[PDB]
Formats: sequence, structure tokens, C-alpha cells
Amino acid sequence: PGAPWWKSAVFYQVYPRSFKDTNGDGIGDFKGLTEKLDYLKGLGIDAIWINPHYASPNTDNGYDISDYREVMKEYGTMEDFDRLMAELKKRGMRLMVDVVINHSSDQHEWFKSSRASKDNPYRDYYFWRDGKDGHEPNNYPSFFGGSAWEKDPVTGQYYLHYFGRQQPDLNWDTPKLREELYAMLRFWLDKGVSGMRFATVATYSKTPGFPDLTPEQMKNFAEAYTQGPNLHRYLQEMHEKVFDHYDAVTAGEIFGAPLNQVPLFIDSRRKELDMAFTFDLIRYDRALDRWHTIPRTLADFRQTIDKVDAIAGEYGWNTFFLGNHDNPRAVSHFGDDRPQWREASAKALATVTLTQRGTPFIFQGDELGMTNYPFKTLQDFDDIEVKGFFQDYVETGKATAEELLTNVALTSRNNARTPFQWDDSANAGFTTGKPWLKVNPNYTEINAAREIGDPKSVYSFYRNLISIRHETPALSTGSYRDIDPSNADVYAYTRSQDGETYLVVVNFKAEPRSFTLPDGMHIAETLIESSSPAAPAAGAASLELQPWQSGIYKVK
Ligand SMILES: O=C(CO)[C@@H](O)[C@H](O)[C@H](O)CO[C@H]1O[C@H](CO)[C@@H](O)[C@H](O)[C@H]1O
Ligand SMILES: [Ca+2]
Repeated sequence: PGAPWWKSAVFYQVYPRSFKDTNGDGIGDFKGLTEKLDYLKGLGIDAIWINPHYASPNTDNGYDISDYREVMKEYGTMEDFDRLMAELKKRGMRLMVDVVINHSSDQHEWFKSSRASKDNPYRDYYFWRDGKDGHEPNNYPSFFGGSAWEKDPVTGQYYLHYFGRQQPDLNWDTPKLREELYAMLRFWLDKGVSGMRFATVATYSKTPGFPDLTPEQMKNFAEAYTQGPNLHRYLQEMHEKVFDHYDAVTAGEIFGAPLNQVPLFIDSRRKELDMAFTFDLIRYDRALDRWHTIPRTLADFRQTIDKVDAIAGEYGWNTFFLGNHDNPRAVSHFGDDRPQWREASAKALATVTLTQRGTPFIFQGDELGMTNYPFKTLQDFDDIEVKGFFQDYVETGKATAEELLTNVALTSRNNARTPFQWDDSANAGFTTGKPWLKVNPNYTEINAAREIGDPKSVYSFYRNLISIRHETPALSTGSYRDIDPSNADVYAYTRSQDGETYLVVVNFKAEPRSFTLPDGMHIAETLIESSSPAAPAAGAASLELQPWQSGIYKVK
């Protein structure tokens, strides 16, 4: 039997707002993405995940949707969306879209009606509760600052919002609401969408009665919001009434949920989701407040990957990513973005990303080795989540503004949202106007045009790796085995399928290191290396590794 197309596919995440502008408004659009499909094809990309593209007031840049069946005005029209589809299909490429159905915008017609009165037909499309003892219904905190409950004077009741105040949560306990969501999903699937990514999929179910969070739960409220009693009931239903009738791939963003519960989401026998986005790895060095950083080693890095691989079992599947629109740049976060180590480390992380077991996602710009942004003003940090950090930590005296910005500089979501660097023209060729966010000044050295013409560039190395994975089934669907989980210098693991075994070795130190193969293992061939002066001799039992050297080898 064969493996599904998505298990051996290489995905590329486009954040349309910051990818390519074509009308000089400073905002990326659909026409921009369409003009760059050849670039993505040439890289070797099989499928594209785009961030929300629906009508939105943009208080959270598309994650506050005011009309699920209309296209965001900034990105273009429905015609532009269809053309994007058609141009993708002509290149044998597939499209995955973002599905945001934990909540909607407060400008959605459902909510405008819902808030009108207690007897409105749409009232139960959301959660409305009376205050308690002169205060909020309960002690729920919002991800984006303050209470998760917001009072509305129109009726005197509070509505629930896990995130932004302009992002009220949808009530999945209401059957009529679920049917509306299902019909909306079919609407896009009938248009030929090949994949769906479910944003904060683990929070769909709310706990009956909304009791107060215990002191312990209050600490880790992200986890507590993923413990709704009817969650998997709703996910199985959505599969039965929607995805069972189509051949699209489903990807869940499982944020807040402990690893041991992930199988419930991705076990194919359960008929829920196909693969999972987990955040144990990408947040392995983030503190509980989601803005402080905690020092970690390669040991912690690889042991997390191990635990994540183990919950796949035989019937489940993982995605793999080192960066997205919500996190700092990969080379800055996991590598060394200093000008003498940036390219080398970026190539090293590319080797990891494309030799992991699971479906790899590459975030726009990482193939160029783009870096974190050098923030210098208040404005640079402008984001709804940072506004919330101010509300919860600065205005309350828990921390000074400078303390917040010092740490957020390393963790800000805006680090990943600076305009794609196409060339070295004005604003890196992203726009002919003023970009909605400032272009990283290092675009003079870091841009696509220069990378594409250089066989030693980061882009060329990614492109080479993508070709190798596509021609080596073991590197996609093969099994995973960490050689030494306790090693903090050199990351090494094997990929095996059908008698074929491959070895991956990556030095994470900016210093020369040595690696010794397991007893009875020898190098047969060298597929690729970065920062290496010479491939090992055939039959070698060990490797001499340069600083930040990475490689892939077929072994005996
Ligand atoms: O914003 C975050 C990342 O730093 C998290 O607090 C967030 O809870 C989580 O990453 C959820 O992700 C998705 O849901 C949000 C929708 O409200 C949106 O802000 C994120 O961009 C989207 O990725
Ligand atoms: Ca535009």
C-alpha cells in the first residue's frame, strides 16, 4: 500500500499580508502570491498553507473574521482567490487554508444579532453569562489581556472571549451553530481546497457551568481551555458531516494540550484529524508567561522531538516546523544569527527540518535565512498580544516597559512578519509604497534574488535538500531513532524504511566536534553536507565535524 500525498509532501507557509504587494498599499495580496508561484515551484514546494484570507477588521490580522464566505478586501476579490487556485493547480500544487472557528469577529452578523437581546435567535451562537458577585462570571483570563469576559450594556451580560475582546468565542454546544460551520467548510472545499489548518482546535469545547479555575489551573490556563468534555465529540462529528465526503487533508493547531492527549486528535482510526501542529518543541524554551525565555540545551531540544515522535504511533502523523507567523525566526531562535554563523547555522536547521519524521512546514523567508528584527521603537512591537502583555504586566506594576520589550524583542510575533525580502531594491522589492511593517535592514545581504543565483546560498541548500527528501522515502515516511538523547553537542539520528537506513549528523556547536557511529554501523555514501571540507571515506566509523556542520549519509 502507498502513503497519503501529505505524508511525503513539503509545505510552505505564506503569510499573505507580508509576502508580496502589487498595488503599493504596503500590504501583501493575492496577486502578489500568484506572481510568485514559479519561485515556490522552483524551490520544490508541493503545497501552500496561507494564513486567514477572509473578510476581517484585522484586529488580529485575519484571525478575527467578519464573513467566512468573503475574501479579505486587502488581499483582493473572490476572483483573485480562484485565479490563485487555478495557477496553483496548473503547477500541480495544492492549497491549504486556515480555519478559524473557535471564535469570530465582533463585527460578524451572527454576533451583531446575538448581542441585540436575550431572545434573539442568534443569542446562543456565543456564550452569554450573568456577572457573579458584582464581577465577571468567573476568573477566566484572556490570552490577549485581562478577563476573558466582556460586559455588554445592551443586555447587561458578559460574553466569553479566550483571545481578543473583539473575538468572541463561538458556542459549539449549539447544534444550529455547528451546522452553519459545516456548511461554511463545504463552501470552500467545493471550490477545490486541498487542506485545512484548524487554529486553536483544542479549545472548541467549553466546560459546562463555567466553574472557577483552581489556583493550579489558573497558572496554566492554556491547558485548562483544552479540557472541554465534548471536544472529540465535535471533531468526530465534523469529520462525519464534512471531511468524510472529501479528500482534503486536515491539520490541527493543538495549542495548550499536553502531549499524551495528541493521539486522540490524530489517530486515523478515530476519524478526527490527519496531522497535528504541536508546540512542545517551538516553545521548549519559553516560560509560562509566554514572553520570558528559559535557557535550554540541545539535549532538551532532541528529547522533546523524541517525545513528540512517540505519540505518532502507527496510525498517527506529525507536522514539523521550526517557525511560523507566531514565533521568532528559526535561525535566531535555534541557530546563531551572528553574521559569521548565520548562513552556516541556517543550513544546519534546514537539514534537521527536512530529515524529520513527519510533514515539514517551511515558513516564508527561512529558506533565505531571514532573521529577527532589531526593534528600536514602541511601534515596532505593535501587536495585539503585546498590548495584552502591557495590560497584564506593565499597567499592573509586575514589570517595567523596558523589561517587557527586552524579552519580547526575542519572542515578538513581529519577528516573523517583516516583509519578505525579494531583492535589494527599495523595501526589498516587497512594495513600491510604505510597508505595513518595516523591512529588516539586512535585506541588502539577505534577499531572494542574490540567493537564487548562488549555488552556495541558503536557498540553494534548501532546494537541494527538498530534492533529496523527495527521492528518498526513508526521509519522509521512514522510522525515527535518536542515537544519543543525552548528547548536547551533536544531533544525530537515523531514518529507516524497507531495509534502507540513513544517518543524519548535525553539529550545534560553533566548535569542531567528533561523532562515533553505533557499533556495527558504517558510512556507505554521502548524500549532502553543509560547512564540510570533505565527505567521509566509504566505510568510516566516525566523523570529523566542522563548526555547525550538517550532513545526510546512507549507512551499512
Ligand atoms: O498569539 C499567540 C502566539 O504568540 C498565542 O497566544 C496563540 O494563543 C496561539 O498561538 C494560537 O494561534 C492562532 O490563534 C490566534 C487567533 O486569535 C492568532 O492570534 C494566531 O495568530 C493564530 O496563529
Ligand atoms: Ca496590496
